[PDB]
Amino acid sequence: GSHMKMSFRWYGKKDPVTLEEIKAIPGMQGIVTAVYDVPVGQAWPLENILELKKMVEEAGLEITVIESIPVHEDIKQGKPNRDALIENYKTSIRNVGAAGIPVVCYNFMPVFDWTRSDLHHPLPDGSTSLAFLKSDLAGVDPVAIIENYRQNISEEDLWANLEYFIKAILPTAEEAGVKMAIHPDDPPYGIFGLPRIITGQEAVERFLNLYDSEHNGITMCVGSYASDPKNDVLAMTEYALKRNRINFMHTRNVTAGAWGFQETAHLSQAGDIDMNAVVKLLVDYDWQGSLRPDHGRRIWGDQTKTPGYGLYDRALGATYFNGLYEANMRAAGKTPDFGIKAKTVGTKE
Amino acid sequence: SHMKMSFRWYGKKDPVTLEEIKAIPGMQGIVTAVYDVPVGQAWPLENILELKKMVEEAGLEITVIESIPVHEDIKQGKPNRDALIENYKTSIRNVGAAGIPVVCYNFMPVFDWTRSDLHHPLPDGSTSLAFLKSDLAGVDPSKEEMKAIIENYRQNISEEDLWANLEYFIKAILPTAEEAGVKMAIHPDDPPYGIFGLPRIITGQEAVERFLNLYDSEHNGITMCVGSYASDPKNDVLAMTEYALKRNRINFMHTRNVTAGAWGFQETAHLSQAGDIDMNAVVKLLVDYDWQGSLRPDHGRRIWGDQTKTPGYGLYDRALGATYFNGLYEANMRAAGKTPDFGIKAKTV
Ligand SMILES: [Mn+2]
Repeated sequence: GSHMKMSFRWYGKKDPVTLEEIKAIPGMQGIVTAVYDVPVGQAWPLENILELKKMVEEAGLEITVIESIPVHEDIKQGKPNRDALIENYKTSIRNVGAAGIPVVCYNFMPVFDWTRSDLHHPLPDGSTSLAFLKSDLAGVDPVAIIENYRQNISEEDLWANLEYFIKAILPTAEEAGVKMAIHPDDPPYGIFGLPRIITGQEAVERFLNLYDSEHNGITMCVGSYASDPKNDVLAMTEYALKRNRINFMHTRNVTAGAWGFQETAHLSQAGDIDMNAVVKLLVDYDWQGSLRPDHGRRIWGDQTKTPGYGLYDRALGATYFNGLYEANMRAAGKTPDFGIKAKTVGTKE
Repeated sequence: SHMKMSFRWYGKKDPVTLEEIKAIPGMQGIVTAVYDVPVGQAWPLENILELKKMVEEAGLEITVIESIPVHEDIKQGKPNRDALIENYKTSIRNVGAAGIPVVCYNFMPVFDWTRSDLHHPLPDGSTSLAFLKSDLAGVDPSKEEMKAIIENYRQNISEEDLWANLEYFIKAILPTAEEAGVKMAIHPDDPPYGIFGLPRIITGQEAVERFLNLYDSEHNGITMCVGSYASDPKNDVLAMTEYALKRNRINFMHTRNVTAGAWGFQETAHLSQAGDIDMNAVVKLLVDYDWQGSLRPDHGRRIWGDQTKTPGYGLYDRALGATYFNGLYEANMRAAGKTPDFGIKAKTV
């Protein structure tokens, strides 16, 4: 039966936003984080991981998702030395299972993790936000790897590069008891001459099939998939739930059509995603995992640099999912839990 | 069946600005008062228009007026009351004379509310307002004038007197309010039971009916503050809310959360499982009855190093309140078949 742990992203010691503050978000249970002192491709030690955990748990919370044991471009590129990098991935996996963290979250997106044309695009209310202006700048080389991809490696070269990968790590993932969750490409389509393959329903279906197991699931990031209208998140989310292969939810809204795309407040009505439908769906399928609001607007004096990762609107995101998850739970004769063990401290009757 | 999510604003001197109040997803209405005519004297249109103007330019409207204060002398049924009830008559005239459809007021001797502690700690390390009975047991509440206003109430005004003093006031001002199109909504007493041997009468289901009945008319309404009434365990807010809804008698909604006991009470996060009120059931009611007027999340906790010193009127947890209600509303409207709505014209500029 259902079990959704409201979660927040936290970059660790050097985060603008603190655990004190994250904890104050009504219903917050999971911290979604990573090790940041180990170079990409290089293998996370247990101590790095337990350091983060000790901090997070003292704050009165738990790490429920490692967001991103990063994939070395060499691996993505399909270069001969991959196995070396892959064996390191296997260690990091083994190490996270060792810390008791249920899920690992990763992308297979070549040289770029995300693309945004404007980082302060105005919205109909004064708040800024990020957008992808299909017009602006677009159609210019970003000023060796890129040319490699552009020239040689096809999408199906990437499909085989990727299957090699997940075929290498999955048994390790299984023994650690860690659920992999592949993060869609963002935007979910070819740019810059680079290829993207994790982009829609057909790909989620081919990907899961790469290695048929729950240890091999997706991170349903509705705002990424829906950054291309060619995509319908609802049937995608459902297909994926019907199949038991969502291991992580992100839940940011986005407005889109043929013109490009722009991130908006989480509220279904502010963008093109019916967020109620999304969580109603998480409800009826007794989904068990974690959800993060993910990405916000710049509202108020918001001084967090690091892009959509300011506290305020992301917090205003979780409490909206609080209302959505709770109302839908009740509607179905289901009793919602938010992990509150005490209303008060020291008073009581 | 359209509920206009609103938010209280204190005029030009508020550290919370409308730029900020505007940025909360779905926020439409503002809730405000005039703060320069001393109390029982008349409210000049010059003073109200210039607040609407300040509001209407920021994208928001004035949806409801949080308090033209009834003067003590009116409440005490003193002889000089008619002069004061006069000014109050016009106050009602000027407000209708400026589009704003709801005036909210109270009938609570001596105090507008009483707490014992404005930084009581909660389990998540944040602080919130509490009223601890056992901590106000010791206390004995102009400064030398209040003394004998209390004495007057204590000794010479019984509940039934105060009921009669309210009766007068009501049939005095109620025609005026039907003549200006303004709807009166009375706040529950907070706490909803006597303290310091001072009477309170707007305290529960009984009071509601009797009050409603002084003037069986849709302009004679309550502000249904679930939190105020839920501060007494003896009360069933879900029943009281429904009761008042069948009579078309809700002219405003406050949706603050408390946890109560024989011990007193404390304000909590708006979220249900954090307090004692099932907000979902509340808004479900509001929905199931096609209610119309504005809802105001109330009293937020004190989180994220907020410094604003007014009661529970920082921006943050009040804002986290509102978008929790967005989610609770939306999810309920769809669970019915109705379609929700927020301030929302353009997704993008
Ligand atoms: Mn209130």
